[PDB]
Amino acid sequence: AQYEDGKQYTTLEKPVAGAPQVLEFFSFFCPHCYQFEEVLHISDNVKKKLPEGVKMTKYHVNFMGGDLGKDLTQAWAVAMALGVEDKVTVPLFEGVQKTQTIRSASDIRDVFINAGIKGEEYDAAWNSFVVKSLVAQQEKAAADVQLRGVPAMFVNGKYQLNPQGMDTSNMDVFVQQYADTVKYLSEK
Repeated sequence: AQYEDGKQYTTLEKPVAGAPQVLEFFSFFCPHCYQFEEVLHISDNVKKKLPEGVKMTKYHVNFMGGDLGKDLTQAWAVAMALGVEDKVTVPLFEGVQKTQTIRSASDIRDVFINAGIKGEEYDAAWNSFVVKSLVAQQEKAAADVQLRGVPAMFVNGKYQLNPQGMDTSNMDVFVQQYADTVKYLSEK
């Protein structure tokens, strides 16, 4: 076909029942994720071609950046619980990978403060149990798919995006091909 198993995607030998429709994994330590977010804007271009009523879920992972990596999974949980993902993603990426100003939970917290989340509000979420289950959801979802690399996208727990098999000469073309693939898999 135009879209082949092993080409633009692969198929999970052990499919994950009851999965989020479209499920993305990233790490703030992950360089390609930095590219996927800062340059390609993949999440955004995919959502813009997804059908009506398909929900998009994005989770952080622990297996990069040691102790700071888990902190980032917790703070991403805060971002989700407070609905401030769009306000912290970029300063977290640039603080970890560009400026090197994030070295501790506290520095992670500063990013939320500068973005206008209140100190009390952040510390409260950070320590909250709503956030703990958010951390657990993130972990369980990754565990569910044997995840060992990011960035990674899954559609309906059966299909995994394969960017390596798409042409990267032209970025806008790469992105469209990625988004279109997700749409195709979505309808499968």
